[PDB]
Amino acid sequence: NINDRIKQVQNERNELASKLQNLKLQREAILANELNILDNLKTFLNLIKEVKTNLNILELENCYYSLQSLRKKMRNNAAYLKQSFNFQQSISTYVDTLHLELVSTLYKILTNGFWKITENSIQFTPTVEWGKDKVHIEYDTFMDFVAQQYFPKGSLDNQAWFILDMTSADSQEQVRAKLNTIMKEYMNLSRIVSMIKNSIFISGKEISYENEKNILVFSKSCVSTVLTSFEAVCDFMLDGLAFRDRKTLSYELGPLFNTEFTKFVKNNASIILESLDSPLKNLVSVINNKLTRLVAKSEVTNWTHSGKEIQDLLM
Repeated sequence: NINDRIKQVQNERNELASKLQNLKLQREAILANELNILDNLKTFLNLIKEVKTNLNILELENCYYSLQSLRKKMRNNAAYLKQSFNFQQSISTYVDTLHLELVSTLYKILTNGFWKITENSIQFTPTVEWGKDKVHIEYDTFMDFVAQQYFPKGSLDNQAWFILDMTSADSQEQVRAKLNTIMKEYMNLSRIVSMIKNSIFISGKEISYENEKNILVFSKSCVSTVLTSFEAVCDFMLDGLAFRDRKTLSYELGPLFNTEFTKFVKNNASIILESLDSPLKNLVSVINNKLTRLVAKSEVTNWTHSGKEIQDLLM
């Protein structure tokens, strides 16, 4: 319908141009002014089309910047502000839906594309071919601009233009609710955090990592098994996650890992230390060093893992 609105203004402008030339005096100077307003209005309307097109072709980053510029013009654009209450009402309603469709689209791409989370499994895929046209999207690039545009410094910015510039209160809430769920599930990985917490170091809860498909699998299932399951989580974080997400999960789970791994080993030292050399003891050693590498790779500073305490225990 933007195309139709562009067409109506073009026809008004053309009929006015003809009316003016038909005249050819202070009645001429106002029609020429009126014409320039319609010309500027045309340009304004083309920006709304730009937003829609960028959403359509999945230039999602550009769409945001297109919208940002539009909302500034809705504030200050002389041609726009010369339009009627009825006109602006219809514009606002439509632009509100564009805010909503944009963020709804990001949620879909995240929920139905990059991540596949079920009752018993977490799969991550770092690229997607999205929609009817199978547009290639890379996760790193995608989430870089998403975090930048919508969640700078990691939280929902409720006083930022993207929410604040929304016209109607109900649409604004819809945009806010969607962005909140995105922040929770995809900036903070809340479902992933809970799943890992609820299964690690629990007897009879098994965890495996399928590295080729990139799936962390939780299933119904001894000391080695608890360890191989915790190691699957470590492998998933080291080798399976994007940089951003390894950092976030290491920040959130690190202190739990340090305390829960150390106590498990201490409490099961006798079996672990039964032989001089064993696969069991080897596995404990490998996990201990994987925790060291996880702290380093994730670049967090809220926990450390020298490996020292456990390296000493195995001696």
